[PDB]
Amino acid sequence: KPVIKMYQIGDKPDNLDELLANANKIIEEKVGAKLDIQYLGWGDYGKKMSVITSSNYDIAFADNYIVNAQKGAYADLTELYKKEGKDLYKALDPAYIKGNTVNGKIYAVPVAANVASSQNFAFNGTLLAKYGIDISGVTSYETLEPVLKQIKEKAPDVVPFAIGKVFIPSDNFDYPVANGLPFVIDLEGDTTKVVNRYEVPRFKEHLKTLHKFYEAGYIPKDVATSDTSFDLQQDTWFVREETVGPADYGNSLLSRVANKDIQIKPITNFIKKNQTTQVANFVISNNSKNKEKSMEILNLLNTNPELLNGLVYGPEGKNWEKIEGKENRVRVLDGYKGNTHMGGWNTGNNWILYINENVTDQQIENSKKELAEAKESPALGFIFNTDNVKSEISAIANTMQQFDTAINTGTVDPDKAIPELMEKLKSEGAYEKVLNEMQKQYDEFLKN
Ligand SMILES: CC(=O)N[C@@H]1[C@@H](O)[C@H](O[C@@H]2O[C@H](CO)[C@@H](O)[C@H](O)[C@@H]2O)[C@@H](CO)O[C@H]1O
Ligand SMILES: [Br-]
Repeated sequence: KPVIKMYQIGDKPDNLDELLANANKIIEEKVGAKLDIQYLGWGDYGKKMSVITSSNYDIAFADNYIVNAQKGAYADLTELYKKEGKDLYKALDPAYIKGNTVNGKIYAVPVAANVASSQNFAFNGTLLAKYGIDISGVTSYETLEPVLKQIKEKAPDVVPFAIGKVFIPSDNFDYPVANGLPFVIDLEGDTTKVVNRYEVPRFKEHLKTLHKFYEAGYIPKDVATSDTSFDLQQDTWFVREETVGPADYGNSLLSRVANKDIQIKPITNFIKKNQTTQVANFVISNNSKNKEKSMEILNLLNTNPELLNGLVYGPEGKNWEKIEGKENRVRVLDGYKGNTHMGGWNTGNNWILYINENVTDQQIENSKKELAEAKESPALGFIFNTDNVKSEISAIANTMQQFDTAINTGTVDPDKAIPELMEKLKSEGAYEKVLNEMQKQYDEFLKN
Protein backbone atom coordinates (compact mmCIF):
# COMPACT_ATOMS: atom_id res chain seq x y z
CA LYS A 1 0.00 0.00 0.00
CA PRO A 2 2.17 2.89 -1.35
CA VAL A 3 1.99 6.58 -0.39
CA ILE A 4 1.05 9.09 -3.10
CA LYS A 5 2.68 12.54 -2.95
CA MET A 6 0.46 15.30 -4.35
CA TYR A 7 1.47 18.95 -4.60
CA GLN A 8 -1.29 21.56 -4.43
CA ILE A 9 -1.47 25.36 -4.86
CA GLY A 10 -2.76 27.59 -2.05
CA ASP A 11 -2.96 27.43 1.72
CA LYS A 12 -3.72 24.23 3.64
CA PRO A 13 -7.02 23.79 5.54
CA ASP A 14 -6.66 23.70 9.33
CA ASN A 15 -8.41 20.30 9.43
CA LEU A 16 -6.17 18.72 6.77
CA ASP A 17 -5.49 15.55 8.80
CA GLU A 18 -9.23 14.98 9.31
CA LEU A 19 -9.75 15.85 5.64
CA LEU A 20 -7.34 13.16 4.44
CA ALA A 21 -8.26 10.69 7.18
CA ASN A 22 -11.83 10.23 5.93
CA ALA A 23 -10.63 10.57 2.33
CA ASN A 24 -8.07 7.77 2.72
CA LYS A 25 -10.81 5.60 4.22
CA ILE A 26 -12.34 5.40 0.73
CA ILE A 27 -9.12 5.64 -1.32
CA GLU A 28 -7.45 2.72 0.47
CA GLU A 29 -10.63 0.63 0.06
CA LYS A 30 -10.84 1.07 -3.72
CA VAL A 31 -7.19 1.57 -4.74
CA GLY A 32 -4.93 0.34 -1.92
CA ALA A 33 -3.02 3.61 -1.77
CA LYS A 34 -2.58 6.52 0.64
CA LEU A 35 -2.77 10.08 -0.71
CA ASP A 36 -0.62 12.79 0.87
CA ILE A 37 -1.23 16.44 -0.06
CA GLN A 38 1.47 19.07 0.42
CA TYR A 39 0.20 22.61 -0.14
CA LEU A 40 2.84 25.02 -1.45
CA GLY A 41 1.24 28.45 -0.91
CA TRP A 42 -0.01 31.12 -3.30
CA GLY A 43 2.36 34.02 -4.05
CA ASP A 44 5.37 31.98 -5.18
CA TYR A 45 3.87 28.66 -6.33
CA GLY A 46 5.35 29.16 -9.81
CA LYS A 47 8.89 29.36 -8.47
CA LYS A 48 8.52 26.83 -5.62
CA MET A 49 7.35 24.16 -8.08
CA SER A 50 9.97 25.13 -10.68
CA VAL A 51 12.56 23.91 -8.16
CA ILE A 52 10.80 20.54 -7.72
CA THR A 53 10.36 20.06 -11.48
CA SER A 54 13.98 21.05 -12.15
CA SER A 55 15.62 19.22 -9.22
CA ASN A 56 10.41 13.78 -7.23
CA TYR A 57 6.63 13.63 -6.73
CA ASP A 58 3.59 11.79 -8.09
CA ILE A 59 0.72 14.24 -8.62
CA ALA A 60 0.91 18.03 -8.89
CA PHE A 61 -1.16 21.10 -9.67
CA ALA A 62 0.14 22.16 -13.07
CA ASP A 63 2.10 25.40 -13.25
CA ASN A 64 2.60 26.82 -16.76
CA TYR A 65 1.17 23.65 -18.35
CA ILE A 66 1.74 24.14 -22.10
CA VAL A 67 5.42 25.03 -21.57
CA ASN A 68 6.44 22.20 -19.19
CA ALA A 69 4.54 19.73 -21.38
CA GLN A 70 6.63 20.31 -24.51
CA LYS A 71 9.82 19.84 -22.47
CA GLY A 72 8.83 16.39 -21.16
CA ALA A 73 8.37 17.27 -17.47
CA TYR A 74 4.92 15.70 -17.53
CA ALA A 75 4.27 11.98 -18.00
CA ASP A 76 2.16 10.81 -20.94
CA LEU A 77 -1.44 10.06 -19.94
CA THR A 78 -2.89 8.75 -23.23
CA GLU A 79 -2.46 5.09 -22.25
CA LEU A 80 -3.50 5.68 -18.63
CA TYR A 81 -6.74 7.27 -19.82
CA LYS A 82 -7.51 4.04 -21.65
CA LYS A 83 -7.48 2.08 -18.38
CA GLU A 84 -7.07 3.67 -14.92
CA GLY A 85 -8.68 6.95 -16.04
CA LYS A 86 -11.32 5.63 -18.43
CA ASP A 87 -14.28 6.73 -16.29
CA LEU A 88 -13.26 10.36 -15.74
CA TYR A 89 -12.22 10.65 -19.39
CA LYS A 90 -15.82 9.93 -20.41
CA ALA A 91 -17.17 12.78 -18.26
CA LEU A 92 -14.94 15.35 -19.99
CA ASP A 93 -16.16 18.06 -22.37
CA PRO A 94 -14.10 17.67 -25.61
CA ALA A 95 -12.86 21.27 -25.21
CA TYR A 96 -10.74 19.98 -22.31
CA ILE A 97 -9.12 17.59 -24.81
CA LYS A 98 -8.72 20.45 -27.31
CA GLY A 99 -6.92 22.61 -24.75
CA ASN A 100 -4.68 20.14 -22.94
CA THR A 101 -3.43 18.13 -25.93
CA VAL A 102 0.15 18.93 -26.94
CA ASN A 103 1.77 17.15 -29.90
CA GLY A 104 -1.08 14.64 -30.13
CA LYS A 105 -0.59 13.82 -26.46
CA ILE A 106 -2.32 14.87 -23.22
CA TYR A 107 -0.45 15.32 -19.92
CA ALA A 108 -3.26 16.80 -17.83
CA VAL A 109 -6.20 15.80 -15.69
CA PRO A 110 -8.39 18.88 -16.24
CA VAL A 111 -10.86 19.56 -13.43
CA ALA A 112 -14.35 19.45 -14.94
CA ALA A 113 -15.62 22.93 -14.03
CA ASN A 114 -16.03 26.21 -15.93
CA VAL A 115 -14.75 25.12 -19.34
CA ALA A 116 -16.30 28.45 -20.32
CA SER A 117 -16.24 31.50 -18.03
CA SER A 118 -16.10 35.30 -17.82
CA GLN A 119 -14.33 37.86 -15.68
CA ASN A 120 -16.63 39.54 -13.18
CA PHE A 121 -16.78 42.28 -10.60
CA ALA A 122 -17.67 40.62 -7.31
CA PHE A 123 -19.32 43.10 -4.95
CA ASN A 124 -19.71 43.05 -1.17
CA GLY A 125 -23.48 43.04 -0.70
CA THR A 126 -23.04 43.95 2.97
CA LEU A 127 -21.40 47.17 1.81
CA LEU A 128 -23.89 47.41 -1.07
CA ALA A 129 -26.92 47.16 1.21
CA LYS A 130 -25.56 49.52 3.86
CA TYR A 131 -24.77 52.44 1.53
CA GLY A 132 -27.05 51.63 -1.42
CA ILE A 133 -24.42 52.17 -4.12
CA ASP A 134 -25.76 51.76 -7.67
CA ILE A 135 -23.85 49.10 -9.65
CA SER A 136 -26.27 49.13 -12.61
CA GLY A 137 -24.01 51.01 -15.03
CA VAL A 138 -20.88 48.92 -14.46
CA THR A 139 -19.84 47.23 -17.72
CA SER A 140 -16.10 47.92 -17.58
CA TYR A 141 -13.36 49.37 -15.38
CA GLU A 142 -14.10 52.78 -16.88
CA THR A 143 -17.66 52.54 -15.56
CA LEU A 144 -16.44 51.13 -12.23
CA GLU A 145 -14.75 54.45 -11.33
CA PRO A 146 -17.92 56.33 -10.22
CA VAL A 147 -18.87 53.46 -7.89
CA LEU A 148 -15.40 53.43 -6.36
CA LYS A 149 -15.65 57.14 -5.55
CA GLN A 150 -18.77 56.61 -3.42
CA ILE A 151 -17.44 53.79 -1.21
CA LYS A 152 -14.25 55.82 -0.71
CA GLU A 153 -16.39 58.61 0.79
CA LYS A 154 -18.85 56.64 2.89
CA ALA A 155 -16.39 53.98 4.07
CA PRO A 156 -12.82 55.40 3.83
CA ASP A 157 -11.27 52.54 5.82
CA VAL A 158 -12.40 49.83 3.38
CA VAL A 159 -10.31 49.06 0.29
CA PRO A 160 -12.59 49.93 -2.67
CA PHE A 161 -10.99 47.61 -5.24
CA ALA A 162 -8.93 44.75 -3.82
CA ILE A 163 -6.25 43.58 -6.25
CA GLY A 164 -2.63 42.37 -6.13
CA LYS A 165 0.74 42.14 -7.87
CA VAL A 166 -0.53 39.50 -10.29
CA PHE A 167 -3.20 41.86 -11.64
CA ILE A 168 -3.49 42.49 -15.36
CA PRO A 169 -6.58 44.20 -16.73
CA SER A 170 -8.92 41.50 -18.09
CA ASP A 171 -10.30 41.90 -21.60
CA ASN A 172 -11.69 39.83 -24.47
CA PHE A 173 -8.20 38.59 -25.32
CA ASP A 174 -6.61 35.26 -26.06
CA TYR A 175 -3.15 34.16 -24.96
CA PRO A 176 -1.68 31.44 -27.19
CA VAL A 177 1.19 31.13 -24.70
CA ALA A 178 1.18 33.49 -21.67
CA ASN A 179 3.00 33.37 -19.37
CA GLY A 180 4.54 35.60 -20.26
CA LEU A 181 4.29 37.47 -23.55
CA PRO A 182 2.24 40.56 -24.50
CA PHE A 183 0.70 38.71 -27.49
CA VAL A 184 -3.07 38.32 -27.67
CA ILE A 185 -5.88 37.65 -30.11
CA ASP A 186 -8.41 40.49 -29.93
CA LEU A 187 -11.74 38.63 -29.88
CA GLU A 188 -13.43 41.98 -30.53
CA GLY A 189 -11.10 42.78 -33.43
CA ASP A 190 -9.38 40.91 -36.25
CA THR A 191 -9.70 37.32 -35.03
CA THR A 192 -7.08 36.22 -37.60
CA LYS A 193 -4.22 38.42 -36.36
CA VAL A 194 -1.99 38.11 -33.30
CA VAL A 195 -1.47 41.53 -31.67
CA ASN A 196 0.27 43.34 -28.82
CA ARG A 197 -2.13 44.02 -25.92
CA TYR A 198 -0.44 47.36 -25.20
CA GLU A 199 -1.28 48.47 -28.74
CA VAL A 200 -4.99 47.74 -28.29
CA PRO A 201 -6.39 51.24 -27.65
CA ARG A 202 -8.99 49.96 -25.17
CA PHE A 203 -6.49 47.98 -23.10
CA LYS A 204 -4.30 51.07 -22.95
CA GLU A 205 -7.50 52.65 -21.65
CA HIS A 206 -7.87 50.09 -18.87
CA LEU A 207 -4.34 51.00 -17.85
CA LYS A 208 -5.19 54.72 -17.76
CA THR A 209 -8.29 53.82 -15.78
CA LEU A 210 -6.25 51.81 -13.28
CA HIS A 211 -3.64 54.52 -12.88
CA LYS A 212 -6.49 56.89 -12.01
CA PHE A 213 -7.60 54.25 -9.54
CA TYR A 214 -4.08 54.33 -8.09
CA GLU A 215 -3.96 58.13 -7.86
CA ALA A 216 -7.44 58.19 -6.33
CA GLY A 217 -6.73 55.52 -3.71
CA TYR A 218 -9.18 52.92 -4.97
CA ILE A 219 -6.16 50.63 -5.29
CA PRO A 220 -3.75 49.60 -2.50
CA LYS A 221 -0.64 51.81 -2.78
CA ASP A 222 1.66 48.80 -2.39
CA VAL A 223 -0.29 46.91 -5.09
CA ALA A 224 2.91 46.28 -7.04
CA THR A 225 4.28 44.22 -4.12
CA SER A 226 0.99 43.17 -2.51
CA ASP A 227 0.15 39.49 -2.89
CA THR A 228 -2.19 39.32 0.10
CA SER A 229 -5.69 37.84 0.04
CA PHE A 230 -8.95 39.43 1.15
CA ASP A 231 -11.17 36.72 2.63
CA LEU A 232 -14.57 37.10 0.97
CA GLN A 233 -16.15 36.66 4.42
CA GLN A 234 -14.57 39.93 5.56
CA ASP A 235 -15.69 43.49 4.82
CA THR A 236 -12.14 44.76 4.22
CA TRP A 237 -12.91 44.98 0.52
CA PHE A 238 -15.78 46.36 -1.57
CA VAL A 239 -15.19 44.89 -5.02
CA ARG A 240 -12.79 42.37 -6.55
CA GLU A 241 -12.40 40.64 -9.89
CA GLU A 242 -13.26 36.95 -10.11
CA THR A 243 -13.52 34.16 -12.66
CA VAL A 244 -17.15 33.02 -12.60
CA GLY A 245 -18.68 30.07 -14.47
CA PRO A 246 -21.58 27.60 -14.84
CA ALA A 247 -20.32 25.22 -12.14
CA ASP A 248 -20.64 28.13 -9.70
CA TYR A 249 -24.31 28.82 -10.53
CA GLY A 250 -23.79 32.57 -10.81
CA ASN A 251 -23.15 34.17 -7.43
CA SER A 252 -24.38 31.11 -5.52
CA LEU A 253 -20.89 29.83 -4.68
CA LEU A 254 -19.48 33.33 -4.19
CA SER A 255 -22.24 34.25 -1.72
CA ARG A 256 -21.69 30.92 0.03
CA VAL A 257 -17.99 31.18 0.79
CA ALA A 258 -18.45 34.85 1.70
CA ASN A 259 -21.37 34.09 4.00
CA LYS A 260 -23.14 37.20 2.67
CA ASP A 261 -24.87 38.31 -0.53
CA ILE A 262 -22.30 38.76 -3.30
CA GLN A 263 -23.40 40.55 -6.48
CA ILE A 264 -21.58 40.00 -9.78
CA LYS A 265 -21.14 42.01 -12.97
CA PRO A 266 -19.61 40.55 -16.19
CA ILE A 267 -16.76 42.55 -17.76
CA THR A 268 -15.68 39.95 -20.32
CA ASN A 269 -17.64 37.62 -22.63
CA PHE A 270 -18.61 34.02 -21.90
CA ILE A 271 -16.34 31.78 -24.00
CA LYS A 272 -14.62 28.38 -24.30
CA LYS A 273 -10.84 28.74 -24.63
CA ASN A 274 -7.49 27.11 -23.77
CA GLN A 275 -7.15 29.43 -20.75
CA THR A 276 -10.46 28.17 -19.36
CA THR A 277 -9.48 24.54 -20.07
CA GLN A 278 -5.97 24.81 -18.58
CA VAL A 279 -7.11 26.81 -15.53
CA ALA A 280 -6.85 23.79 -13.21
CA ASN A 281 -4.87 20.83 -14.52
CA PHE A 282 -3.45 17.89 -12.59
CA VAL A 283 -0.29 16.22 -13.84
CA ILE A 284 1.80 13.16 -13.00
CA SER A 285 5.59 13.38 -12.58
CA ASN A 286 7.84 12.10 -15.35
CA ASN A 287 9.88 10.46 -12.58
CA SER A 288 6.75 9.20 -10.77
CA LYS A 289 7.04 5.55 -9.73
CA ASN A 290 3.33 5.23 -8.98
CA LYS A 291 1.97 6.48 -12.31
CA GLU A 292 -0.78 3.88 -12.75
CA LYS A 293 -1.85 4.47 -9.14
CA SER A 294 -1.75 8.26 -9.53
CA MET A 295 -4.36 8.12 -12.29
CA GLU A 296 -6.40 5.65 -10.21
CA ILE A 297 -6.65 8.40 -7.58
CA LEU A 298 -7.33 11.30 -9.91
CA ASN A 299 -10.11 9.03 -11.19
CA LEU A 300 -11.62 8.58 -7.72
CA LEU A 301 -11.28 12.32 -7.21
CA ASN A 302 -13.46 13.01 -10.25
CA THR A 303 -15.92 10.10 -10.11
CA ASN A 304 -16.79 9.50 -6.43
CA PRO A 305 -19.42 11.91 -4.99
CA GLU A 306 -18.80 10.90 -1.35
CA LEU A 307 -15.01 11.23 -1.53
CA LEU A 308 -14.98 14.58 -3.32
CA ASN A 309 -17.62 16.34 -1.22
CA GLY A 310 -15.75 15.09 1.87
CA LEU A 311 -12.99 17.46 0.79
CA VAL A 312 -14.81 20.25 -1.04
CA TYR A 313 -17.68 20.70 1.44
CA GLY A 314 -15.75 19.28 4.40
CA PRO A 315 -16.82 16.79 7.13
CA GLU A 316 -20.52 15.87 7.13
CA GLY A 317 -22.68 17.01 10.05
CA LYS A 318 -20.02 19.57 10.96
CA ASN A 319 -19.71 21.63 7.77
CA TRP A 320 -22.82 20.34 5.96
CA GLU A 321 -25.96 18.19 6.12
CA LYS A 322 -28.08 16.50 3.44
CA ILE A 323 -31.55 17.84 2.59
CA GLU A 324 -34.14 15.09 3.12
CA GLY A 325 -36.71 15.20 0.31
CA LYS A 326 -34.58 16.64 -2.49
CA GLU A 327 -31.69 14.52 -3.81
CA ASN A 328 -28.22 15.93 -4.63
CA ARG A 329 -29.01 18.85 -2.28
CA VAL A 330 -27.23 19.89 0.92
CA ARG A 331 -26.82 22.89 3.23
CA VAL A 332 -23.58 24.23 4.70
CA LEU A 333 -23.45 24.64 8.47
CA ASP A 334 -21.20 26.65 10.79
CA GLY A 335 -18.24 24.31 10.29
CA TYR A 336 -18.02 25.34 6.63
CA LYS A 337 -17.28 29.01 7.39
CA GLY A 338 -13.48 28.97 7.60
CA ASN A 339 -10.43 26.96 6.53
CA THR A 340 -12.28 23.66 7.05
CA HIS A 341 -12.75 22.67 3.40
CA MET A 342 -11.07 22.80 -0.02
CA GLY A 343 -11.99 24.54 -3.30
CA GLY A 344 -13.99 22.61 -5.90
CA TRP A 345 -12.41 24.24 -8.96
CA ASN A 346 -9.04 22.64 -8.21
CA THR A 347 -9.91 19.33 -6.53
CA GLY A 348 -12.18 17.46 -8.94
CA ASN A 349 -15.34 17.16 -11.02
CA ASN A 350 -17.59 20.13 -10.19
CA TRP A 351 -20.64 18.22 -11.44
CA ILE A 352 -20.54 15.37 -8.92
CA LEU A 353 -20.54 18.14 -6.29
CA TYR A 354 -23.66 18.43 -4.16
CA ILE A 355 -25.56 21.68 -4.62
CA ASN A 356 -26.12 24.12 -1.73
CA GLU A 357 -29.47 25.45 -0.47
CA ASN A 358 -28.85 28.99 -1.77
CA VAL A 359 -28.87 27.89 -5.42
CA THR A 360 -32.18 28.89 -7.01
CA ASP A 361 -34.08 26.72 -9.50
CA GLN A 362 -33.43 29.50 -12.03
CA GLN A 363 -29.70 29.36 -11.19
CA ILE A 364 -29.57 25.70 -12.20
CA GLU A 365 -31.55 26.46 -15.36
CA ASN A 366 -29.04 29.20 -16.19
CA SER A 367 -26.16 26.78 -15.66
CA LYS A 368 -27.74 24.60 -18.32
CA LYS A 369 -28.40 27.59 -20.59
CA GLU A 370 -24.89 29.05 -20.37
CA LEU A 371 -23.38 25.58 -20.79
CA ALA A 372 -25.16 24.73 -24.05
CA GLU A 373 -24.93 28.28 -25.47
CA ALA A 374 -21.20 28.54 -24.63
CA LYS A 375 -19.24 29.80 -27.65
CA GLU A 376 -15.68 28.74 -28.53
CA SER A 377 -12.66 30.89 -29.28
CA PRO A 378 -11.29 30.25 -32.81
CA ALA A 379 -7.89 29.75 -31.16
CA LEU A 380 -9.12 26.96 -28.89
CA GLY A 381 -6.80 24.03 -29.53
CA PHE A 382 -4.11 26.37 -30.85
CA ILE A 383 -1.04 25.24 -28.93
CA PHE A 384 1.96 27.34 -29.95
CA ASN A 385 5.12 25.53 -31.06
CA THR A 386 8.23 27.00 -29.46
CA ASP A 387 10.92 24.80 -31.01
CA ASN A 388 12.20 27.72 -33.10
CA VAL A 389 11.90 30.45 -30.46
CA LYS A 390 12.44 28.98 -26.97
CA SER A 391 15.15 31.56 -26.16
CA GLU A 392 13.62 34.47 -28.10
CA ILE A 393 10.72 34.09 -25.67
CA SER A 394 12.84 34.50 -22.52
CA ALA A 395 14.36 37.68 -23.99
CA ILE A 396 10.90 39.28 -24.17
CA ALA A 397 9.72 37.70 -20.90
CA ASN A 398 12.71 39.50 -19.35
CA THR A 399 12.13 42.99 -20.69
CA MET A 400 8.51 42.61 -19.56
CA GLN A 401 9.36 41.46 -16.02
CA GLN A 402 11.36 44.69 -15.66
CA PHE A 403 8.32 46.82 -16.43
CA ASP A 404 5.00 44.92 -16.72
CA THR A 405 4.13 44.73 -13.01
CA ALA A 406 4.37 48.51 -12.48
CA ILE A 407 2.32 49.00 -15.67
CA ASN A 408 -0.46 46.37 -15.48
CA THR A 409 -1.21 47.46 -11.94
CA GLY A 410 -1.50 51.14 -12.86
CA THR A 411 1.28 52.21 -10.48
CA VAL A 412 2.90 54.12 -13.35
CA ASP A 413 1.39 56.36 -16.04
CA PRO A 414 0.74 54.24 -19.15
CA ASP A 415 1.23 57.36 -21.27
CA LYS A 416 4.92 57.36 -20.27
CA ALA A 417 5.72 53.73 -19.44
CA ILE A 418 4.03 51.92 -22.35
CA PRO A 419 6.28 53.60 -24.94
CA GLU A 420 9.30 52.63 -22.83
CA LEU A 421 8.30 48.96 -22.97
CA MET A 422 7.55 49.00 -26.71
CA GLU A 423 10.81 50.68 -27.73
CA LYS A 424 12.92 48.27 -25.63
CA LEU A 425 10.94 45.37 -27.11
CA LYS A 426 11.14 46.44 -30.76
CA SER A 427 14.84 47.21 -30.36
CA GLU A 428 15.50 43.50 -29.71
CA GLY A 429 14.47 41.46 -32.76
CA ALA A 430 13.11 38.58 -30.69
CA TYR A 431 9.88 40.59 -30.70
CA GLU A 432 9.24 40.49 -34.47
CA LYS A 433 10.61 36.92 -34.66
CA VAL A 434 8.14 35.49 -32.13
CA LEU A 435 5.38 37.78 -33.43
CA ASN A 436 5.78 36.54 -37.02
CA GLU A 437 6.23 32.92 -35.97
CA MET A 438 3.09 33.13 -33.84
CA GLN A 439 1.08 34.65 -36.69
CA LYS A 440 2.55 32.04 -39.06
CA GLN A 441 1.41 29.06 -36.98
CA TYR A 442 -1.99 30.62 -36.30
CA ASP A 443 -2.52 31.12 -40.03
CA GLU A 444 -1.86 27.38 -40.58
CA PHE A 445 -4.36 26.67 -37.78
CA LEU A 446 -7.15 28.65 -39.45
CA LYS A 447 -6.00 27.56 -42.93
CA ASN A 448 -7.19 24.02 -42.19
C1 LIG B 1 -14.74 31.37 -5.91
C2 LIG B 1 -14.09 30.23 -6.62
O1 LIG B 1 -13.90 29.17 -6.00
N1 LIG B 1 -13.81 30.52 -7.89
C3 LIG B 1 -13.19 29.67 -8.87
C4 LIG B 1 -12.17 30.58 -9.51
O2 LIG B 1 -11.15 30.92 -8.60
C5 LIG B 1 -11.51 29.94 -10.71
O3 LIG B 1 -10.74 30.93 -11.35
C6 LIG B 1 -9.37 30.84 -10.95
O4 LIG B 1 -9.11 31.45 -9.69
C7 LIG B 1 -7.77 31.26 -9.24
C8 LIG B 1 -7.62 31.81 -7.83
O5 LIG B 1 -8.47 32.95 -7.67
C9 LIG B 1 -6.80 31.93 -10.21
O6 LIG B 1 -5.46 31.62 -9.83
C10 LIG B 1 -7.02 31.47 -11.64
O7 LIG B 1 -6.28 32.31 -12.53
C11 LIG B 1 -8.50 31.50 -12.02
O8 LIG B 1 -8.90 32.87 -12.18
C12 LIG B 1 -12.57 29.43 -11.67
C13 LIG B 1 -11.90 28.69 -12.81
O9 LIG B 1 -12.87 28.21 -13.71
O10 LIG B 1 -13.44 28.56 -10.97
C14 LIG B 1 -14.17 29.21 -9.94
O11 LIG B 1 -15.09 28.31 -9.38
BR1 LIG C 1 -10.03 48.87 -29.14
